[PDB]
Amino acid sequence: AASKKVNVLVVGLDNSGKTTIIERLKPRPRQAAEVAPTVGFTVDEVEKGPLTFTVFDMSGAGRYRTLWEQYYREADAVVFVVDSADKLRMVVARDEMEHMLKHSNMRKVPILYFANKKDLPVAMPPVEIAQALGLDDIKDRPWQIVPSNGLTGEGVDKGIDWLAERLS
Ligand SMILES: Nc1nc2c(ncn2[C@@H]2O[C@H](COP(=O)(O)OP(=O)(O)OP(=O)(O)O)[C@@H](O)[C@H]2O)c(=O)[nH]1
Ligand SMILES: [Mg+2]
Repeated sequence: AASKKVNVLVVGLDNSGKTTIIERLKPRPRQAAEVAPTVGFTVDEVEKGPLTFTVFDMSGAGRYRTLWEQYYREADAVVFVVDSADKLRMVVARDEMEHMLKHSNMRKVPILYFANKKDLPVAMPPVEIAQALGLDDIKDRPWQIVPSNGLTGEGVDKGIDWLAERLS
């Protein structure tokens, strides 16, 4: 096919803004007014230049986090979303991130980090989120961190463009 099919796995803690950011990737008439917490996971297909993303929108709730690893084997890229305003759980985000990295089915595929909710005045800056998560230690793998506002889409294209370049 003329469109390259790639699997994009979207993870991160509950309430980080995963589902909301994916809505920004859909055609405007297809975007949802409101989103609720994800139950288990759902799937979306989004066209992006020459690529067709099969998006695995995982719940970030603790009861569903064991589902994430069922989709590492076939993931071609990862979008790890973080609530920039949630300083308290950065260390939890980090723990889940490391379990993902160490998993024997996760290959060395690109990771896009969204520092989501940049609009909130309590938002930690991307550089500090990078420090809390230990991202500079990730040397075997392309990665990038971009601040985003999932409500407006600000930063979303910038992050996705970087990811698309990596998968083309
Ligand atoms: N202020 C602000 N709110 C946001 C932003 N992104 C998402 N939200 C809001 O944050 C809440 C959580 O967003 P979701 O997209 O449901 O988060 P999620 O990561 O998919 O949550 P789970 O499915 O439970 O894992 C929703 O009320 C969103 O409207 C943002 O960038 N800024
Ligand atoms: Mg969700």
